[PDB]
Amino acid sequence: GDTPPGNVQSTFKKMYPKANGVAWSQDDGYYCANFAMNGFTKNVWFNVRGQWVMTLTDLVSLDRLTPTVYNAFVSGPYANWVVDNVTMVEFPKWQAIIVIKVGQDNVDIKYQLFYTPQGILLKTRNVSDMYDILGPSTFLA
Repeated sequence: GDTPPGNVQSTFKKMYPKANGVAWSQDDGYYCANFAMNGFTKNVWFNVRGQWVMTLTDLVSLDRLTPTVYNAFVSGPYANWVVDNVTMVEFPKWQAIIVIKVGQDNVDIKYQLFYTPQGILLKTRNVSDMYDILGPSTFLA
């Protein structure tokens, strides 16, 4: 991967002092650190001032959700869909978002479901033919 700017690396090392195997890239002017920490894959993003802008943690499955978000999922329209991924998205200022990616056995349709921590389904997006679906363009623009 890329070599991050020193100021970005400095902040990252304070957040995640024990991280290893970190793969760095950039998109839309933000820098992303990809790595595993205590059993979970993380993508941690920074701006050019070395300030943390978001962290995305791959929770993988519905068992990792709070009851509140779980209960909302199982009572909503996608309750019986196949869950491909579950991502927790955290920010310095904005409220966290839980992104559940769902599909159906035997068809290629995929949606991202954007839930609040209180279990409100804010919006969904078809991501069947989309790439780069958890970057700055999704959350920071």
